[PDB]
Amino acid sequence: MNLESLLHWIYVAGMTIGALHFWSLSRNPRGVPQYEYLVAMFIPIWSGLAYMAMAIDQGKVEAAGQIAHYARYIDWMVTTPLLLLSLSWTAMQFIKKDWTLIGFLMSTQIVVITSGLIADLSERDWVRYLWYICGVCAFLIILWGIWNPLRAKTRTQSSELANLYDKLVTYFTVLWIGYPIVWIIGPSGFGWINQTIDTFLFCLLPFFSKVGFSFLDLHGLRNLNDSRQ
Amino acid sequence: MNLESLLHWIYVAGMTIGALHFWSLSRNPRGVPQYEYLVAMFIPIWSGLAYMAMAIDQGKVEAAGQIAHYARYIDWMVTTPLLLLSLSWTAMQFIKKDWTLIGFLMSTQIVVITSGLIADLSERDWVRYLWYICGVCAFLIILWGIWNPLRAKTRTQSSELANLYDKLVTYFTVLWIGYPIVWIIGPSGFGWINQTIDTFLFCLLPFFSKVGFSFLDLHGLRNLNDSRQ
Amino acid sequence: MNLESLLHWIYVAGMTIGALHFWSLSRNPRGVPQYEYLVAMFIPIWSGLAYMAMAIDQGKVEAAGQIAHYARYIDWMVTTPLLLLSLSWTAMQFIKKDWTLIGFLMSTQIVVITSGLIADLSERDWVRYLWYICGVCAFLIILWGIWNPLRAKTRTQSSELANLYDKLVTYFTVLWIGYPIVWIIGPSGFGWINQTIDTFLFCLLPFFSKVGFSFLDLHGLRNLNDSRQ
Repeated sequence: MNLESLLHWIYVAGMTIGALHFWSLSRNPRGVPQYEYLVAMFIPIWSGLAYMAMAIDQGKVEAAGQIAHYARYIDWMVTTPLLLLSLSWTAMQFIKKDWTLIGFLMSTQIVVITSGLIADLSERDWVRYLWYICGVCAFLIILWGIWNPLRAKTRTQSSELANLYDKLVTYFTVLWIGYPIVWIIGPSGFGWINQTIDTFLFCLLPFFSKVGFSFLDLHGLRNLNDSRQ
Repeated sequence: MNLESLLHWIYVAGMTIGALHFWSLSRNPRGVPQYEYLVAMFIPIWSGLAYMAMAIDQGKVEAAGQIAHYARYIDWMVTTPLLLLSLSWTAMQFIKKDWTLIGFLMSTQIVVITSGLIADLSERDWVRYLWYICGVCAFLIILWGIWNPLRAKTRTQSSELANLYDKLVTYFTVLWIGYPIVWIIGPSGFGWINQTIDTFLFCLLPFFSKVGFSFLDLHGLRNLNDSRQ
Repeated sequence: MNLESLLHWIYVAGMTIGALHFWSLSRNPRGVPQYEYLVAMFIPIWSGLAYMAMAIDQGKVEAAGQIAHYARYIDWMVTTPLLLLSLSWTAMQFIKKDWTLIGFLMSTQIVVITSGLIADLSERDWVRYLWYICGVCAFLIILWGIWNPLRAKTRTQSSELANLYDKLVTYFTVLWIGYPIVWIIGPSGFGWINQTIDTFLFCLLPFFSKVGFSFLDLHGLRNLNDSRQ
């Protein structure tokens, strides 16, 4: 009764009803097959349980008197990668041969989330300065590489599929770069301030990315051609 | 020497000889292909070494003088998902196209296991009651969705393949519901009692479902038409 | 300040530049397709970050005044498994149907790693002797099983491919057996000596298998036939 929250509580509330909204709208989709709603169904479910937990402050251990954001990165080890996989399905409306490109995105993602779970596990104020630089640096090499698929020479192949991927990649970068920015200040990122505003900022951001990604794909593809299985 | 056990010891002993039993019987199976014993081979192997540890009292950490069932859920995070995957193989003889339902199943399971590992990691006597109802509730939505595959309208397709999944899910539910029941009483489930009967019940149940599942599929499919690679 | 390293530092240095060498050499490979350098690209990247950490003494925890090799096995939980995956690619130049043998290796692997992470998590001096023998034991049964694919009856099928996997498994066994050997002495393996030597030995060994495995495949296949996609 000394420390109660209602931000993470309502978080899971909207997530639960989200997946359910697909159960009713399943009678007929808005042009885009259920495949999109599928991956977008698991993201809210899992994260939901993790949110309500943050409310009761469950899933955190007091190391050296300092509270670690264990529940924060854990959800960022399963949700984020899944958020990366949803992109693969967005462009790939069908599969015929096992691609290796997907394996490149999955592996590189694991390396990023690693720098995120260790950042909060800083043992000293000096070590936190080293790992921090390693996190952003990783995103650099990954940015130049993820920006390769959009070859300027392949633009002759199909401009249609190129435009779609060019629109979803834009908002994608804004998010992935968003977190690294806010990290510049606050806890576990140079900044000794209250943990109230911190948990409030890292809460509203993922949300702005969750729902924002849903409506994004809707206008991204914009197709009226349906195909049953 | 003041807390020795022989229950978990015999556990791994029976699992080890189990996989080997297939190595000799591999000369020829009971009509059912080797893919069945394959998945059923990894289950006892991994879980085997896990239980053996429970005997030596390993894989457990003493936090604040409180013992945690760390190794308990661990085996339930790798074995259970595999116990689910086996169902997909028993219902699918040969694959020709990558399904998506297999993903929604493996995902929803990860959610269930999550509530299981946290259930024991209760930080308060009040937070435990909350995380508890969350686990069962999660099984509710999954129960209505898992019971969907057997559509009454798709019965016009094949009554043979249907009756196969019917008998399978039947016993599958009794088990999945079994644990949630015993949880009502005992540690990590509202019940301050000895840890002897606790580990004695939670150990006998998995074993009752381990061997019971093997003989189940044998009579479940019952086929005399084998196919080589 | 006092406890500083430099071996793990140069470790990541050689790994980062490695993957970069492929970026420039990508213009044309030494006969072997990029698939080989693909898996050989992620292995050094991830491990790199894990190494530099060992230098700044990050990733470990102080349990009862003791230092656990947490980050040590961590890399051996994702890297090692991939080390096997690379082997499946060197043998299969093209896939047409999903195999089950691939799952047999990946599964049995998780089992070995389990004994590797718990070996250092020994809570007693007696339990360490029990967990140790358990690890090498599992390595025995898998040894005969992995030595099976090279059947003497299938020699009449293809001597070319048979010779490739024969030379590949040779060096592969030398390393897999290497670690089990050194474990007979030192911390977490019967031996109360300075951690300076232990950390220095388990450092050069992996590096000896990292770069050694790269050039190994180059001379293993040695093909001039290239195929594009």
